[PDB]
Amino acid sequence: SGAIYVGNYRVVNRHLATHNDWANLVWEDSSRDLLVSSTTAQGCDTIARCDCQTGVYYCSSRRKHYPVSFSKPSLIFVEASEYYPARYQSHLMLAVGHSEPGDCGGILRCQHGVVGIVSTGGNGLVGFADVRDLLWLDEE
Ligand SMILES: Cc1cc(C)c(Nc2ccn(C)n2)c(C)c1
Ligand SMILES: [Zn+2]
Repeated sequence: SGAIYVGNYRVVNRHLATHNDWANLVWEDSSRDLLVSSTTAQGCDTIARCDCQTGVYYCSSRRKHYPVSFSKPSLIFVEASEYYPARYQSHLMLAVGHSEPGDCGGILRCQHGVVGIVSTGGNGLVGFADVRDLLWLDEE
C-alpha cells in the first residue's frame, strides 16, 4: 500500500483505490495502474520534473529503501496477476529489486522529488508507474 500526497491530490495504484477514492475521483487510467482522488488537506510530496534514471524506492516487504537504476517510462508486457490479466501496461519503468504484491504504492524518488510508485513485480524485478508527465498535479 501507499500513496503520493501532492497539493489537494492523492495518487494511488488504481487496483488498490478505496470507495472514498472512487467517490472523490479526479482521474484514472487502467493501462497505467493509476488513480488520483481529491483531498481536504494539502500534501507535502513534490513531483520530480526530470529524466532521471537513478533513484531510491521504498520496499515494505523489507522495511528498506533501496537505491536503483530504472528504465525510461515505456509500454511493457506484464503477466497476469489477481488485479489485471496479461496485458501491456503503459508509462512503466523497470528496475532490479525485490517486490511482492503488497509493496505496490511504495514511492520511487530522485534528487528532484517523487518519480512514481511501485506497480508491478516478480523474479527480482520491480516496476514503477511514472507520474512525472502529469504536470497538472502541480496546480488547481
Ligand atoms: C509489486 C508486485 C506486484 C505483483 C502483482 C506481484 N505479483 C505478481 C504475480 C504475477 N504477476 C505478474 N505479478 C509481485 C510479485 C510484485
Ligand atoms: Zn530527477
